[PDB]
Amino acid sequence: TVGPRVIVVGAGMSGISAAKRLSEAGITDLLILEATDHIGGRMHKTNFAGINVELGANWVEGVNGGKMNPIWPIVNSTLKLRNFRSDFDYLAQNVYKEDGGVYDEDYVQKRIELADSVEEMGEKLSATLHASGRDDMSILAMQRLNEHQPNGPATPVDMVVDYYKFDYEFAEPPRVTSLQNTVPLATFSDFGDDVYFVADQRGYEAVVYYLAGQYLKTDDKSGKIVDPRLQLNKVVREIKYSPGGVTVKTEDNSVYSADYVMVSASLGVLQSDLIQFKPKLPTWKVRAIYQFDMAVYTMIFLKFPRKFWPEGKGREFFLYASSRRGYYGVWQEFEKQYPDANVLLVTVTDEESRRIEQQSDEQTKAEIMQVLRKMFPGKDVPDATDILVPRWWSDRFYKGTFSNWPVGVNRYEYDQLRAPVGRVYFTGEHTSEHYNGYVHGAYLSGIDSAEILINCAQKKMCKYHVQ
Ligand SMILES: Cc1cc2nc3c(=O)[nH]c(=O)nc-3n(C[C@H](O)[C@H](O)[C@H](O)COP(=O)(O)OP(=O)(O)OC[C@H]3O[C@@H](n4cnc5c(N)ncnc54)[C@H](O)[C@@H]3O)c2cc1C
Ligand SMILES: *[C@@H]1O[C@H](CO)[C@@H](O)[C@H](O)[C@H]1NC(C)=O
Repeated sequence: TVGPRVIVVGAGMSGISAAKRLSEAGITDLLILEATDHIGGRMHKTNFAGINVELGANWVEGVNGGKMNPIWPIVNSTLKLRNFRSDFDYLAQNVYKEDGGVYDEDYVQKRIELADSVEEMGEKLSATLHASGRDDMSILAMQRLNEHQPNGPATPVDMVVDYYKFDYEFAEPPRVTSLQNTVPLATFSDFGDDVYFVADQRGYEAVVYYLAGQYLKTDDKSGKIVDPRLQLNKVVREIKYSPGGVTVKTEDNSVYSADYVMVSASLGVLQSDLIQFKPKLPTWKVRAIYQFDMAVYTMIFLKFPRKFWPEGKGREFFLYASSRRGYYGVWQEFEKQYPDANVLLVTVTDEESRRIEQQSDEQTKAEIMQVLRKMFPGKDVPDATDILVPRWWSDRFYKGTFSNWPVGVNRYEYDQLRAPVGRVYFTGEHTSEHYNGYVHGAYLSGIDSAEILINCAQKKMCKYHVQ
C-alpha cells in the first residue's frame, strides 16, 4: 500500500495468481483492472436449462501422477468441488457410423491401438530431437513418417480417432501442431494421465475466487470481494511505457500511473488491436505474438425432452465418424454429472468453431439434429428444446479459448513471448513454461511472471535474458 505500484491487466486465473504472489512478496500496491464484470476469465460457469454448466475450462487435466498438480488440492480438498474422473477406455464401443449406428468394437479397437502406437513412435522420436528444435516437425509429419504415406489419418474412423486424440486436446489439427512440444505433454508426464470433470454448481471459477480471497478484502457478511484494488468493467486500451514508469489508459478514459504493468490478457487479445502499446512493442516481441496460435474450442450444449442415447458403463464418451473431418464427432453425455438433466455436449474446434460462432443458433441446432437423427436411426429423436453456443473467438476480451504451440515456433521464440518489454511484464497461460493451454499453466504463470518482476522491483535485477 506504500512502495512500488503494479497495475495488473485482467482478473483471470493468471492475473489473480500473479497479484497474490505480488501481495505476498510485499508488493501490495496493486491495481487489478478487469475488462468484464467478474473475475475468473476463461473459468466461467453459466445457467443452462436449470443447471450450471461451464463455458470455459471444465477439467483438471493431469492428476494422479508423479507430481502434484497445484490446481488439484484446491479443487479436491480445499473447496471440495464436485468432480468425476473421465474414463475413455470404452471409446471403441462408442463410435457411430456416419449413416446408422455403431461400428464393430473389435474393428475400432484396432484402429485405436494403431493410432496409439504411431503416437508412441512419435513420443520416442520427439525425445531424440535437438533442444533448439532445429529438427522439430508437425505431429502430422511424424504420422506420415510412421504410416509411410503422403498423408495422415484420412478415413472417417481413423480421423475422428485422430481428432479425439489431438484436436480434442489442443483445438487444432495435428498438422499445425509442433511434435516436440505436444508429444508427450508435460501436463500428463508431470501431473498424471488422469483428467477430472468439475461439475459443482459453484463453478470451476470457484478456484479463482478462492485464491482472490487470500489477499483481497471481502465482505464478512456477503463474501463478495470489496477490495478497492480490484476494478471490474475496466477495459484497458492503451499502455504507455517509458524507462520512467508506465501509464495505463482504460476505455472510459481513465489514466493510471504505475511503476510496472502486468498484462494477463489472452494471446488472442494480444493479437488483436484492443490494447495499444506506446511505443509499439519491438519487432521480436510482435513476431512472437503473431506466430503462436490462439485456438478455439467450442462446447455446444443441448437440452432434450427425453433421452435417446445409451447410458451405463462406457457411455459418456461417444464419437461420430463423419466423412467430413471434425463434424460433430465428439459427444459427451452427463448421466453422472447432471442426472437426470437430459443434456448432451458436442465439442468442435478450430475451423468449425469459427463457422459455427458466426451462424444462427437455430441453423446450428438444425445441423446437430440431422447428425443425431443419423446416429440413432433407431430411436425417435426430439428437437433440442435449448442450445448453448459459447462464442469465445468472437468475444473481444478473449478472441479464442487457449494457446497452441504451432510448428516453426521453437523454445527460444516461445520465450520471447513471455519476455518482458521495459516495465511491461506478461503473464497468462500462453506464457507458461511447460503448461500453456491449461488452468494450472495459467496459475503457475501467475507466480513466475510475478517473481520475474519481484526480482526487478526488490532485488534490482531487471535485464531478462531470453533463451
Ligand atoms: C472453452 C475453454 C475450454 C478450456 N478447457 C480447459 C480445461 O478443461 N482444463 C484446463 O486446465 N484448461 C482449459 N481451458 C484453458 C484455461 O481455462 C486457461 O488457460 C485459463 O483459464 C486462462 O486464464 P488466463 O489468466 O491465462 O487468461 P484469462 O482467463 O483470459 O484472463 C485474462 C482476463 O483479462 C480480462 N481482459 C482481457 N482484456 C482485457 C482488457 N483489455 N482490459 C482489462 N482486462 C482484460 C479478461 O476478461 C480475463 O478475465 C479452457 C478454456 C476455454 C475458454
Ligand atoms: C479426492 O477426494 C476424494 C473424496 O473426498 C478422496 O477420497 C480421493 O482420494 C480424492 N481423489 C483423488 C483423485 O485424489
